[PDB]
Amino acid sequence: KRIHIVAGIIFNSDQSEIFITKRPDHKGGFWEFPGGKVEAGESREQAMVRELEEEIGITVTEQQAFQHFDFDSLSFDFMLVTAFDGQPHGREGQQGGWVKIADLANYRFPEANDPVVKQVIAQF
Repeated sequence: KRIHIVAGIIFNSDQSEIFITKRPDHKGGFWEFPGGKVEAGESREQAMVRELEEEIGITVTEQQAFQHFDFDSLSFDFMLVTAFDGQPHGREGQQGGWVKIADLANYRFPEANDPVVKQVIAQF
């Protein structure tokens, strides 16, 4: 049985910074691209837009698939979020950082996100 995860690289207007979040150490301890599970009556894109509402307070208006990752069954779709309304905040009690792309390397991410962290960095 499958589960499907969407997650977001939330970009500022210059695309020099991304918004990144850390959950109350529920059970690990790491920063992550905000997201959640896609529900049975919605598309990926739909789920991500909704999730960034719940998670972070923004209304997504522009996004684009960035990278997909599969694991043995577990489906991960990362998108680019380039325009939104609202300004993002930790709406669910999490830590939120606006972090210079330069500096992204500086933070601890679960291994799942590492290739995405590096792709963001490579795509300056």
